[PDB]
Amino acid sequence: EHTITNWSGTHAVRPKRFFQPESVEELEKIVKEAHEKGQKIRPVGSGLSPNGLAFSEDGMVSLALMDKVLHVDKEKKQVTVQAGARVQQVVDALRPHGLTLQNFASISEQQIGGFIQVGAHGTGARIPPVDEQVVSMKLVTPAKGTIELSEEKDPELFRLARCGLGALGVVTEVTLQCVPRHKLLEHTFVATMKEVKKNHEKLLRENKHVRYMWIPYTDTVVVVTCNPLPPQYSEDEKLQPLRNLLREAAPEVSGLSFTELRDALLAVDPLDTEWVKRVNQAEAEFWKRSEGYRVGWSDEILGFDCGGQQWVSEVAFPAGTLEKPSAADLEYMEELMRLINKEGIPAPAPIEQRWTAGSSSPMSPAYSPSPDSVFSWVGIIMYLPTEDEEQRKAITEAFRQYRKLCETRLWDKYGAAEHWAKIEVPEDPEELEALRERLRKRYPGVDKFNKARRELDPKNILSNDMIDSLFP
Ligand SMILES: Cc1cc2nc3c(=O)[nH]c(=O)nc-3n(C[C@H](O)[C@H](O)[C@H](O)COP(=O)(O)OP(=O)(O)OC[C@H]3O[C@@H](n4cnc5c(N)ncnc54)[C@H](O)[C@@H]3O)c2cc1C
Repeated sequence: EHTITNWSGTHAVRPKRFFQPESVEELEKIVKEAHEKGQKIRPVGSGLSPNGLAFSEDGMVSLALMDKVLHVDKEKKQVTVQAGARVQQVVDALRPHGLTLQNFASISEQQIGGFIQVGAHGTGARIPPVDEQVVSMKLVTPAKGTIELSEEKDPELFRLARCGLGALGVVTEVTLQCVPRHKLLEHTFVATMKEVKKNHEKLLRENKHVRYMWIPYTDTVVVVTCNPLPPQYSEDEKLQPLRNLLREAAPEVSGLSFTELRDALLAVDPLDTEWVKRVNQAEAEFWKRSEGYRVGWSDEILGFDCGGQQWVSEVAFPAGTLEKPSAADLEYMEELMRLINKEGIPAPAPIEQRWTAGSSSPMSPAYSPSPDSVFSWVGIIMYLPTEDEEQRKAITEAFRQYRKLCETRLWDKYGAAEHWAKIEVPEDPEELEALRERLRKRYPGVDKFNKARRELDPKNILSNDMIDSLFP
């Protein structure tokens, strides 16, 4: 009944103790007493991380009841919000103030604490991950009680703690640098690899938001651009290629959304590469029939409800600077498509490619000493289309092998770092040792992160098995 499960049902936990304080004073008392008794209190937001980063069998603390907007600074365009607020609640609260977030990370149901603590991101070559939106914060620490951090109050600890994986304190309050509320024009169109390469450098720098959806085993890339705003196909015709392909396989089809159609297609034979080729070809035809323009407020256009169950792996890797472009982002995709074909991986769509500016947070996968660094983020996916336990098991193993080939063939070469909400802990002790050392190479600040953990959480009450495994 009080099992906590993630979005895709890949991780679940029943914590022995579950705390949901209604005030800072109540939280301060929970942290002091947990510290005195040496009892685990892993901070949890919405609990939606694909890897169950927030999960603990021992103890979890939720700030969901502490979700108020405390202050809007009209002149500085800043909001101070309790960390238990969902992104959606902040968006709704900012609407009458004419403000919005600089960027979004797909789902509006995540909490502000969970959003910043993993270094979540959207797309936009000139826009950093969301940990860089943080101007100041308050943190309840086991060692020092409630502390305030900002560029003016212990900047070094601030830049660690704001992207701190819940390991440095319970965030109570965050001040975010907002931008004016604004409409975006979203353009969806298809291109080949060749057309993408031709326009790529200029497209990234001349469009506020650019995202590619690569369709494996096709030469279709779906390009989506969004910019501030100063033959039409029916839904039935857009879905026709997927509906026709599903009728061809041994079986109301007409009731299914696009995402339910892709799931029902993949469910036929999810690990058969020749079948996945046909599913991906049908999906490419859907996207060709989906070219066009939408207009909406930035939160509506940049936000997605998603909905499927899936395995995801996303890596950040450097792709030069605004002034000195790098080809590493297109070269990565070239090698990844070659790897999928060469190895016969039943890779469904999309392989999602996004861009951020660098972050000054040392634990950001997109950490850079340069503010105008550009990072490419590449997400691979396999869907879990049914609750069939044997099929889920087979796809889980296929995804592990798919990710492992990217890790061994590409990640070190490109300096790729895994998203903190998507990274899985290996069980093999040699692979775990190897990952711990890889994290020290990918993250210059790992030793300083552990130093801050010893300083703020000496009895290690904020860390779960995952944190202990990655950062011994
Ligand atoms: C369908 C889906 C789509 C996604 N799309 C994107 C995307 O586009 N871009 C992207 O970057 N990410 C994306 N994510 C990942 C998501 O942004 C992260 O998993 C995020 O951490 C979820 O927020 P949450 O409130 O569920 O956090 P949780 O999973 O509950 O917690 C995440 C981390 O925050 C810590 N934490 C939470 N609250 C506090 C607090 N008050 N104080 C201290 N630590 C705290 C936890 O200990 C944990 O380390 C997606 C996830 C899903 C399921």
